Amino acid sequence: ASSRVIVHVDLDCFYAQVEMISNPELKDKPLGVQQKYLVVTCNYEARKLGVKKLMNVRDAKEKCPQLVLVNGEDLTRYREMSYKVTELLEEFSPVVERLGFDENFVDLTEMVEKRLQQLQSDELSAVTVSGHVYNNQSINLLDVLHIRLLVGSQIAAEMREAMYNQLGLTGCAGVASNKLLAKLVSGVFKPNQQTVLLPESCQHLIHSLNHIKEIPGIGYKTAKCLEALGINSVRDLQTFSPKILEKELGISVAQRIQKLSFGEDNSPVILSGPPQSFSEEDSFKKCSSEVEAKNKIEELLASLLNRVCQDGRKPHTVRLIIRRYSYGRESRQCPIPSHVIQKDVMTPMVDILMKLFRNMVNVLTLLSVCFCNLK
Amino acid sequence: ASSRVIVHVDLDCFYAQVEMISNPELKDKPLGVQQKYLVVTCNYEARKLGVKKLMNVRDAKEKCPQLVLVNGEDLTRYREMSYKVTELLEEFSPVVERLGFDENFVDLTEMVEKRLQQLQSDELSAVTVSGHVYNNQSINLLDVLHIRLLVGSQIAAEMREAMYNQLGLTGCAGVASNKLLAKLVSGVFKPNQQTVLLPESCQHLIHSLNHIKEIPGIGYKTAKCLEALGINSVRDLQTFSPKILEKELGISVAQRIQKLSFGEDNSPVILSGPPQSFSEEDSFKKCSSEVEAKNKIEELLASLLNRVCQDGRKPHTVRLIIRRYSYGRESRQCPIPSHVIQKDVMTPMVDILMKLFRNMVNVLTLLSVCFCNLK
DNA sequence: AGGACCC
DNA sequence: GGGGTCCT
DNA sequence: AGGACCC
DNA sequence: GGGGTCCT
Ligand SMILES: Nc1ccn([C@H]2C[C@H](O)[C@@H](COP(=O)(O)OP(=O)(O)OP(=O)(O)O)O2)c(=O)n1
Ligand SMILES: Nc1ccn([C@H]2C[C@H](O)[C@@H](COP(=O)(O)OP(=O)(O)OP(=O)(O)O)O2)c(=O)n1
Ligand code: NA
Ligand code: NA
Ligand code: NA
Ligand code: NA
Ligand code: NA
Ligand code: NA
Ligand code: NA
Ligand code: NA
Repeated sequence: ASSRVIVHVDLDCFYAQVEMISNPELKDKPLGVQQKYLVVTCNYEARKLGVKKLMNVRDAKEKCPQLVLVNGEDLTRYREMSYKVTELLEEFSPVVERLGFDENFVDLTEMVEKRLQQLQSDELSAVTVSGHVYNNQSINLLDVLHIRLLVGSQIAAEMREAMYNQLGLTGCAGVASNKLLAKLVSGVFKPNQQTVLLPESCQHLIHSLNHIKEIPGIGYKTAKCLEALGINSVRDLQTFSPKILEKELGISVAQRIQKLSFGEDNSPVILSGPPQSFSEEDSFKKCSSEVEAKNKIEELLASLLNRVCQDGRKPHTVRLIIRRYSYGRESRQCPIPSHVIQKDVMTPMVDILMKLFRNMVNVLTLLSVCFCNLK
Repeated sequence: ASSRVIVHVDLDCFYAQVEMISNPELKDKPLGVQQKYLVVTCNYEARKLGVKKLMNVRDAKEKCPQLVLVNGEDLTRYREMSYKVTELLEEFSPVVERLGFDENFVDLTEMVEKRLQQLQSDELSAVTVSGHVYNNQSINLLDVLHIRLLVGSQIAAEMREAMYNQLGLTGCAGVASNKLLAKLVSGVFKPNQQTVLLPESCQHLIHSLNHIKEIPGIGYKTAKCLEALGINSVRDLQTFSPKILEKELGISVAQRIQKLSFGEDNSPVILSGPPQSFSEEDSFKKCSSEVEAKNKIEELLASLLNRVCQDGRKPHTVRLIIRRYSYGRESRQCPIPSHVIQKDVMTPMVDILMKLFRNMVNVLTLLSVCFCNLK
């Protein structure tokens, strides 16, 4: 009757798990993936040693200091295994929303309902859960809603088995009645495990968070904005005057995060499909030097156009983005001339981006190109 | 081989022509439609007396000063006859782009081609033009392109006959090979006439303009921006250094208006379909007075919601817009809560718009509401 | 959210 | 004036 | 064009 | 870090 069953799939240590598949010799050698001076992520064969995501190399390294590092500044292989996952999930139900390269929501409502359509009266008593149940809560085989959530978790365990048999990947699921809760209950047991949340334990999940910043939807800026007003817990946010919430953020944000704080989230799962933009990015110590920076720009374009091509679609807008020292980024944008779309192409393309460059740079700590408006 | 046939349909004195249909007694009584202190438009039974569009009432009136005026601040009847026109044109070819309440582009390419598909070798010599030919230019019955443009104008004359037999409306057409030129050649003979432009007279059309501001695409601001640099004629704009054009407007605008200045326009005719927004607007002497201005806002909402309803679709964003004395307008915007979409509705709606109001008004010459993001 | 354009 | 469209 | 969010 | 999404 309008209650949903959503699954939130979230792969373990994604990048490190691609590097290990490519290079067995890194199988339980404690592994971190390197981008610039950061350990962007590391394997659980390494996490125990107090090595954390986005930890300094020097820090990550003093700990360990044989832990092993691979460069992961080129995201090609990760983007490619990432879409294989969504594609796999799409085979179950077509409505798959990506969050990042490693998270997916699937709306399982239509599938739970078909399955249960499909059972005799007896085989209805023997419906079992698969994996964890949040807060060790008792199942009631007569609660139409518990019955679905368990069938949910049966699907999830199938999605997980398949991600492993078909892509050699392990990870987590959370089943629950909306995206917020599903995203939250997928982390309870890590790393290669899954959890289902029964409606009666919703407040327990929600109140188990220590910081409002842990709510998907509330950011760094938002949080410190609430902290300023004296709102630190989920309950502070629950009990707090709508009128005061409006006087800081707008009725847009104010009414939405308050729902979030109660565990209430109506957003549907959206079909991501193909991406709305391809971009490429380079970051540095400084730069400033028109001509190489034309280089740096040349580099991004060569790689970008390869990617954009295969897709099949074509993009009708280019973007240039920069950063100074000293964020705090600045962008210029323009359409991509008709005849230029047909495809030669780099030559005329660089001219573009380079005027675009001059419109904000006279007399730089990052450069990046984006193609968007894909048709 | 990739050359198009576009028709640009543009109704005479649109509003005044709706008022005359509703009220015969205004048939050749020299008629102007009034909005506030302006004559927004007047009939040709009145234009000869040097009465012009957007002329003061006092001015429009000293001239004439029995000319007759009707209020046209409520655009309901005009919007309704307007869509009947597009709908009529849609019956010919489905791809109709609106410009305003009174202009339409139809791409006739597929239809000219079918018709000519459809003629015997003889009946190909007897293909005649219908209406004017721009610059009295000779037709060459062996130029595949003249042949189409004439078939174009045969369609246009049918569209016009039909607008008159079916809606009692008269107006103009221009046929030509792109939107820019079609829009330009439709005005050559006014008011109830049509013109076709053969490719050989394109420069004659283009150079017959006196100000660049007369090019559809070049505005008030743009123009005075070029005037500043010493570019006043179409040819000044033609011959003028791409590099200098970029240093004022961007490679976006710079490369596009230069094409325009040569008569070159690749933009396809786009299917407008249903509108992307409904708005309502009120303008005044001053205001300032929270409570009535809640009135003024109440008014717009009552009318807006009526309109929005019938459509069938529903809007997921509301907008509030204001203006000060003293443009120079200021807007706030927010989504329209899920449960509120279902539809009661004014009550919760006003609260919205009124906070939105306070976010820019402390301690006003126009107020208006917009619903957009229609799904 | 503002801003360029078009009627 | 009283509306619209797209782009940034 | 910038800005909030997410990985 | 190196990417993404939507909204204003
Ligand atoms: N700010 C961020 C956040 C994440 N990632 C990357 C690194 C991870 O490999 C990956 C996917 O996101 P997760 O947050 O799920 O991080 P992990 O998958 O690495 O870890 P885990 O499941 O162990 O928590 O994308 C990144 O580069 N920069
Ligand atoms: N700034 C403007 C421009 C136009 N209109 C209105 C008045 C006209 O009735 C109509 C349609 O546009 P046109 O520019 O074609 O103007 P007309 O149809 O009035 O006149 P005409 O064909 O005689 O030139 O919309 C308006 O209200 N405000
Ligand atoms: Na399957
Ligand atoms: Na968060
Ligand atoms: Na989220
Ligand atoms: Na017809
Ligand atoms: Na113009
Ligand atoms: Na135009
Ligand atoms: Na468009
Ligand atoms: Na969306």
